[PDB]
Amino acid sequence: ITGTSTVGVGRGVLGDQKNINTTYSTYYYLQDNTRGNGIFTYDAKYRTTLPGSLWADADNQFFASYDAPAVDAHYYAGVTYDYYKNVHNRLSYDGNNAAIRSSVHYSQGYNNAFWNGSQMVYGDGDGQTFIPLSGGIDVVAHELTHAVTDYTAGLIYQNESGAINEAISDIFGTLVEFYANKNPDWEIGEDVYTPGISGDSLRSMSDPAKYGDPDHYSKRYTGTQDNGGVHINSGIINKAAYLISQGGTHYGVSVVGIGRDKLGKIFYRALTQYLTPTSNFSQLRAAAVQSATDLYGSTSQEVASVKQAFDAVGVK
Ligand SMILES: [Ca+2]
Ligand SMILES: [Ca+2]
Ligand SMILES: [Ca+2]
Ligand SMILES: [Ca+2]
Ligand SMILES: [Zn+2]
Repeated sequence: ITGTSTVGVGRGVLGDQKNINTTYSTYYYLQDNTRGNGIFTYDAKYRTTLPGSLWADADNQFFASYDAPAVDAHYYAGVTYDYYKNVHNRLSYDGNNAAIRSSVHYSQGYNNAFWNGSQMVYGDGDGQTFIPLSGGIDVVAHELTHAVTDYTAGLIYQNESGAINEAISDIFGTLVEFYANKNPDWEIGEDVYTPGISGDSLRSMSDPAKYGDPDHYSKRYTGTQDNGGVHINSGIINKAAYLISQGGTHYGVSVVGIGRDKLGKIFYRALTQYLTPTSNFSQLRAAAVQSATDLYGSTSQEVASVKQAFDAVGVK
């Protein structure tokens, strides 16, 4: 809407207070005009019609329980926008400052969050498996990264290309979490998953096997469930990215870590310059090796480490 840019204050899903960019026109709307062509957050009102209503508030204060998921969806979209712009010189998900839209309170007891090809959508969870999913910065960044991928490599959401698609989202979700620097880790969704259970998460990049996901190509799922196991076989690529960054010895193969920033550069370059809709794991390895070569030279530690990592997870 047309209005004047203002700054509201509220509390997110985890009870933390934060400032949010709003727009004033009779009501204060969750519309951040400070980033690209805007970040807009909507209320789906427990229904499944999208996007729902642009979030409107009478007093620019967002401390109600019902406000929390909106506060976080709006704020974390901003953090993710900042990451891509500051770190990768990318303006929004399309590289041309596309408006970022999110709807919260999607359906009832909905234990998921997703990019639908046009916008972000967040369930509130059922309070047992999940609390409102926009509470997880890694979740927000994971799903916005699907938009980036759709505008770039366009990895088909099935089989190996789909698992790469998922891993890319886990990788950048995690790098955004580190960028925000609040309790960062190599786990996915820990902030909103199972409020009744401490120390768990949906997936682990450092040890995918913790939740029964493969950490080696020899253990890949080849059935038809989950679009050919896109959320399962992503563990193989997640483990490789973790190894590239942090190092380690995996099934007896040693990897020299090169750190998160260089991991981010290599994979962002792979995603935007080399990967295609049909890329498989072997082709991802080649793309990452070529990216690291472009960035650091063929004789670099960075290239050697990428090779070691993919070797360690059995991807040739
Ligand atoms: Ca209010
Ligand atoms: Ca964390
Ligand atoms: Ca995490
Ligand atoms: Ca938990
Ligand atoms: Zn996903």
